[PDB]
Amino acid sequence: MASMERFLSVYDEVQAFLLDQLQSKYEIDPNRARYLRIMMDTTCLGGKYFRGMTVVNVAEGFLAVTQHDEATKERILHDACVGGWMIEFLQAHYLVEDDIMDGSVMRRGKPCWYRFPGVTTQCAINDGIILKSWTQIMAWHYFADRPFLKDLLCLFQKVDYATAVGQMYDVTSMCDSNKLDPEVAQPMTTDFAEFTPAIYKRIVKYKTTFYTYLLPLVMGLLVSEAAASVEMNLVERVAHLIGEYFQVQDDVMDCFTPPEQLGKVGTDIEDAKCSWLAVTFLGKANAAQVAEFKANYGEKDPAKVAVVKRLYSKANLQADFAAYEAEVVREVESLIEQLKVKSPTFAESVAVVWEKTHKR
Amino acid sequence: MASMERFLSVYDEVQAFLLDQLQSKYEIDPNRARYLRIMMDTTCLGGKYFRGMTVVNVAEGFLAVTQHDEATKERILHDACVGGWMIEFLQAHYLVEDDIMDGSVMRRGKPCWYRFPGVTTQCAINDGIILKSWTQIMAWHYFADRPFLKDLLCLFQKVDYATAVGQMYDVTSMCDSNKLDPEVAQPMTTDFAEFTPAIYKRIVKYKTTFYTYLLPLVMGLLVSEAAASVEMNLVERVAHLIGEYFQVQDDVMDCFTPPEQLGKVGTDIEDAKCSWLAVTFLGKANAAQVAEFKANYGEKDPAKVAVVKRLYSKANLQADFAAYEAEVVREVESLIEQLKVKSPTFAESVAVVWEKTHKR
Ligand SMILES: CCn1cc(C(=O)NCc2ccc(F)cc2)cn1
Ligand SMILES: CCn1cc(C(=O)NCc2ccc(F)cc2)cn1
Ligand SMILES: [Zn+2]
Ligand SMILES: [Zn+2]
Ligand SMILES: [Zn+2]
Ligand SMILES: [Zn+2]
Repeated sequence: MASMERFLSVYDEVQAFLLDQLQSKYEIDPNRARYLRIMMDTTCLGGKYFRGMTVVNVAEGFLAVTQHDEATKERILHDACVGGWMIEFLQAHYLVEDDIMDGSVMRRGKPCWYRFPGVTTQCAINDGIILKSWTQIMAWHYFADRPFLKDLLCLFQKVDYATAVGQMYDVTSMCDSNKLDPEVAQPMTTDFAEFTPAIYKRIVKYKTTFYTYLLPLVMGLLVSEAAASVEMNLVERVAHLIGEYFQVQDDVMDCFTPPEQLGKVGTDIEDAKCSWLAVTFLGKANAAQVAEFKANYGEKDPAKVAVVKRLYSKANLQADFAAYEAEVVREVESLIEQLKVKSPTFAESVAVVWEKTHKR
Repeated sequence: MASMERFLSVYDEVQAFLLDQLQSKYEIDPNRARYLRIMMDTTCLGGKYFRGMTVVNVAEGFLAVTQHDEATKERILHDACVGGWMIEFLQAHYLVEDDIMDGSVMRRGKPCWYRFPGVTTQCAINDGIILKSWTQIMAWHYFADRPFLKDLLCLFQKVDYATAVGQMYDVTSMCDSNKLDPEVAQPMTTDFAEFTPAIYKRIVKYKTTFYTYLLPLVMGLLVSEAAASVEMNLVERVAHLIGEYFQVQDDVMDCFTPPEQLGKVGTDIEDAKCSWLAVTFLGKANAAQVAEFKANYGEKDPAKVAVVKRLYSKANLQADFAAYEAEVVREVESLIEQLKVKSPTFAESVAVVWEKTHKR
């Protein structure tokens, strides 16, 4: 059976399970069950399922080299699908809540969930809570007797936490750290001293890389009972590297990809985000360019945003991007080679993850 | 050592642990660690700690009748405190998010967290996420080798989920169920058909009782390795009963307790909440009273709210409250007696929980 059709069938099975359990154990009525079904579909479906399919892909790689009964192969693949859906649902939780937090308008060419007329922020915040709770309901139901349950829950938990910490790093990235204070409304930075590569790296490493690359890889390993076939420090290093490159690409697209292709109108400039573009621009600009950057960044005024975009163009950031890209290719290939020592199979799965990221 | 001082010392220990772990493993800087410390204090401290002290109280009861080494007694009490703080932190998560969801202004005579000038909704939503993540970080750190870890995590998980489901029941309680639809903005009910005792019961049972009474009781049992000393169906029944009475009292106070004593200006009437008052009023009103209720309920206009309050006064709901109260005393005393068969000690802890609720 092809991997994606297996993955999507398991969504239907997991959906039915969660809703059936709401009716039998949580006293839900048909109308609220229908709302939750619609919310699940709208928030969990319609992306590429890269995260969840990674779990499946890693597991398939091991199946090709490991002896098992057919019923075991099916059980491992089912497990990988369930684990993949845990990660998709975790992502859906963070996208719902992040869209609310950020006042976002669109996501994948449709309105953000909270903006649906029959939702509202009041419900949406809670809907995003439920999305994450479902991850745990899935785990406890499908993996109850599994030897990996402990390690899976502990990992999931650490990744979730890392993500929320990353969210904090991101939403506070345009404030001066020394002025953070719950009692005092936060001014935007005037000096931009904290727009550095290392500070940027910390934002991206926590906010995206742990749940986008680390978790799918290591979950694939746990449902395969294969974690002792890898050097876990390598898996972390390669995850964080590829995840960083992914976020840089996202940052560049926010500014330069036409909205109809982006699925939204990008506002990182108006939001004064610590983006790869802003940090790389500041690492090469002259005094007058920095000054003009500071006069225009982090302002809704479209004239000011057009000025920032122009500054980035004239600064030939495309060439810094190619140079970053080249270095990432070196490092990711080096880590892939190192992973071949203990597992050629796992190494190949990381190669596939890298190709899918590097091309898109 | 007195229970409350033990409980509060453990807050300091758990705080230090979480922040120290942010620095050593999550790359946090001192300023963000200070924000998170302030957020933790502001959202977790300053209530009565009834929930968390219940875990401690149940555990102390068992210690008085069970043979242990002194180091075991200390370890059990430490565990009960940690488990109590998990529940306080879970509550803090739900109060942060609920205040945002509801546009609340105050909580315990201070501004809601999101309203602090240096917070904002953008941060606060995520801060509430972090509050719940800390529950799991505590559990995995302090209970890693404990035999109860599995059952504690699974229980916690089910309670959290029940709570979020309850939140949904509550925020949708003034809509007609058959019209729930994410695509269509939701009108307030005109008939109030769904303001019934059974529907009310479902709201309160999920939104409050599982995390306020069930979880503290059963966590006290799990850290005591005492769950097989009770009939778990009785513990559930008594939890849900006492929790329902707690919520009724809360509902009555929302309307009739002066704000300075309430710690907030109550808005259940303007918010069209399915309260105990609205449901009991509708179960005794005549046709003209129902009509006047419908013309005035769920409207910000202070004249209309004063009309609703007057309708409740004239309707002598205080007498229905006394009659409800009497029935709850019968039933809770009956359940307490039933709990005495397998555990007099646990029965006495439930009695204490009941007294603390019944008086306040
Ligand atoms: C051009 C060659 N090169 C650039 C770097 C670099 O570290 N850029 C800064 C940066 C920090 C964090 C990120 F996530 C992405 C990028 C390394 N080699
Ligand atoms: C007056 C004697 N009495 C009232 C009831 C009753 O069920 N009231 C409705 C109600 C439903 C749910 C709740 F949580 C609280 C209250 C039972 N005996
Ligand atoms: Zn965001
Ligand atoms: Zn972006
Ligand atoms: Zn609420
Ligand atoms: Zn209330």
